[PDB]
Amino acid sequence: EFKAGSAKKGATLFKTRCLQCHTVEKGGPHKVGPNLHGIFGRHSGQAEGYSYTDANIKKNVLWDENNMSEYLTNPAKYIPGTKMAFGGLKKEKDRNDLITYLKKASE
Ligand code: HEC
Repeated sequence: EFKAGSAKKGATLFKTRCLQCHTVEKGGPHKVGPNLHGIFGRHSGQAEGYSYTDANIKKNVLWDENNMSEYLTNPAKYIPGTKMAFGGLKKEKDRNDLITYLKKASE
């Protein structure tokens, strides 16, 4: 259950845990994983110009703060077969902080 946290702390988490694989700016490149602009309020597997695993598309989840928190804890548990699956963001406070940042940065 997402609770708004610190966008400042979330930005640092994004830099150290996500940026190696993702950009978030509008128009940013799909460097490894997809650019994340517009991710909230959108179905999984829909970024224009990115070939996802079929698994990520067929999960058929419409992203919100709560299901993204579950996903980020362990992506392969939520979407079996997802590619380049990172290790997960384990602490609830860290997920809350990251999602607080990502909601802003991705809009
Ligand atoms: C590379 C080793 C990654 C790290 C580190 C993180 N992510 Fe990731 N992400 C990666 C890939 C290759 C993909 C696509 C997977 C597929 O099976 O096709 C993803 C996907 C996501 C998604 C879903 C995107 C969508 O449905 O359009 C999100 C929301 C996401 N990633 C977020 C995210 C965040 C916030 C990270 C750090 C905590 C993180 N990613 C790390 C590859 C990699």
